[PDB]
Order: sequence, then structure tokens, then C-alpha cells
Amino acid sequence: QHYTVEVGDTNFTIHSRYINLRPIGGIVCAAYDTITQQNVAIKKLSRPFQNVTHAKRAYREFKLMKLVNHKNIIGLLNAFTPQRNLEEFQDVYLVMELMDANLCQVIQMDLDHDRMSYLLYQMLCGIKHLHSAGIIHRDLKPSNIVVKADCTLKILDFGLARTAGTTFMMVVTRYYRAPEVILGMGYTENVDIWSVGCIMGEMIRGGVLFPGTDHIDQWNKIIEQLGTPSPSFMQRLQPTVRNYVENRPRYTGYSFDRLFPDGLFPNDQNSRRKASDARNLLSKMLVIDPEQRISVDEALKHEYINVWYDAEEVDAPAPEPYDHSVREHTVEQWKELIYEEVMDY
Ligand SMILES: Nc1ncnc2c1ncn2[C@@H]1O[C@H](COP(=O)(O)OP(=O)(O)NP(=O)(O)O)[C@@H](O)[C@H]1O
Ligand SMILES: [Mg+2]
Ligand SMILES: [Mg+2]
Repeated sequence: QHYTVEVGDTNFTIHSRYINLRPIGGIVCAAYDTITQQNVAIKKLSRPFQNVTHAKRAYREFKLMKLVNHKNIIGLLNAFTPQRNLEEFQDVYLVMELMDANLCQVIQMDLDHDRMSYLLYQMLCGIKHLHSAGIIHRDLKPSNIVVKADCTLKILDFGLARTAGTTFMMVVTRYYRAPEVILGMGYTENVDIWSVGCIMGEMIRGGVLFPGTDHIDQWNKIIEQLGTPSPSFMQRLQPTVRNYVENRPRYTGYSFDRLFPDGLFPNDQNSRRKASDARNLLSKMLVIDPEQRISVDEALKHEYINVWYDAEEVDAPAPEPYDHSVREHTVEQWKELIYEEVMDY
């Protein structure tokens, strides 16, 4: 059986097993599962078959959640639809273990070095595992990462489809996206290292590094802090964006000592060395030209991170690679695939 309750602006129809629904993060609520006796998170996906773009995103994220297996990526406990057949099928519900906070809420707590380094180590182990499956994320952000009260971190999502294109000139948080993504260049796996450096820098300051109303505002924030990039970089750009990037003000960049001064880190010797190690890592991750930015593996071996290094976490490959396979189908056909996939669960 199932029943219906309203949580804020949204209605949830779920299985009777799930009780005490309350709002969190709204299409996600917290609940108690009576059968397994644990707190859970329930996310409602309203008509995921509604168009080719929503349908492709829902179906891919459903496949990836079951393909991947790592302690730093959220796992599915259950998935169901309370509708009784295909004709009536409308909504899918995903059920997850309930973590204690999102990474925004954790950053707002003003983290020390032990916690910042451990959370970064786990984010990089997660990314490494995703890359081992052929998934390059491109859209990592703190609101889509959650943390347990013991500091275990889990990435909630899988990012942009390989086809998904981005353009400089044309509702979503974009502040953690790499230069190559926002300028519409090609990308490699280290696109995700830029995002991790943006989060690391925000863990230290508490505020967004490169905020901005649009890609143009965000590019200006990037060059004001880090400096104007090289002519070789600019020459890879498409003509419209190239002309814009070439005719901006010429900035030198601030030294990382000025971008992340000692006075914005946790304390004030032991403190000063930990800040110095963090700056060195930022100087390698927040690098505009991806040809000179470090890799995931080099970041995991870095002095700021490697205090947690454990070969069994780090060398933990995906059981299979994802075949970016997810297909031109009608609305009606997308409905059937998603429905049978949910049933199969
Ligand atoms: N498993 C979970 N444990 C604890 N909190 C969670 C969990 N899943 C989601 N949340 C919380 O709910 C918020 C919204 O979740 P999320 O899956 O990001 O939905 P969304 O932002 O509505 N859709 P998307 O565009 O897919 O990110 C998160 O930022 C968390 O605060
Ligand atoms: Mg979200
Ligand atoms: Mg999502």
C-alpha cells in the first residue's frame, strides 16, 4: 500500500513503510523506513518521461546509480512508482540513506584543516571512481554533495551527459564550472579538478570564489583573481568568445598568498604550514589552462590530501564502464523504458 501527504508545496505518494515525512534541502523529504528501521531520503521525480531531455537524464541517472559502487557516491536503497500500471504511471520515487547535511551547510560551519582535507580526499576518491567508469562529471557543486555526522561524504549526482554542450553567450548554479565548460572548449577528465579547487577555496573563505549572474560575469571574476591567460589558450577559443577574452582588461593575477591569506585560514606555525600546503594545492587546481592543471591522481598524492591516502580507497575501480548509449525515442517510448526499469528494481 501507499498513501499521500503534502510536504511544503509538494505532494508525496509513497509506500506505507515510509513515515514521518518532513521537508529537507522541495522535491526531497526525509522519512523513517519502518521495515529496515532507518531514516531515509525520498526524492520525487515528477513525469520523468515528459520530454527527450528530462527522460534521457532520468534514465541515465537511474542506470548509473546501479552500475557504480563506491562509499563516496550515494547508492539507491529502493525505487518505486505508487501507480498501478503503465497507462496510469506518472511519478518515480528514489529512496536513499538519510545523510546529516549537505556540503553547503558543512562549509557554513567553518571547517578546520583535518576536516577540509578529509572531505577533499573523499571527493577526489569519488571522482576517481566515476572517471574509472568513463563518467566525467563537469557539474560538481556543494548543494549536490552530502555528509554524514561522522564526516563520510557522498556525491549525489553524475553530472552532464557527454553530448551536453555549453556556450559562453547562452536557473542552474554555474560557479564551479571549469573555464573550458563556460567558454565552450573541449575538455578532459581534469575539468573536474577545477570544480574541486573552487570548493576547496570556498571551504577556506566560506564564500563562492567566482560568483556571477552569467558566464561573462564569471569569466571576469576568474581573470581578476587569477590573471589573464596565455595567448595559446586564447587562440583555442571560438571567434566570438576569443575576441571578447582578448579585449578584456589585462590582469596579472594575485599571488595565492593574497588570494588565501593566513588570516582567512583556521588559526594563528603548525597552522602556517598547513595553510602553505593548501595554497600550493590551490595553485595547481585553480589553473585556467587545463593543459597545465593537475590530474585527479596527482591531487590524491598531494601533501595536503595524502595524510588520508589508503590504496584500497584510491585504487577502487568501477565494476564496469558506462556506455554513453542513453537513443531517440518518443514520449510514449520513454515512458515504457522508465516504467519497466523502475519495476525491475
Ligand atoms: N540522501 C540524502 N541525504 C540527505 N540530504 C539529501 C539527500 N538527498 C538530497 N538531500 C538534500 O536535499 C537537497 C536537494 O537534493 P537534490 O538531489 O540535489 O535535488 P534537486 O536539487 O531538487 N535536483 P538536482 O537538479 O537533481 O540536484 C540536497 O541539497 C540535500 O540538502
Ligand atoms: Mg540539487
Ligand atoms: Mg540531478
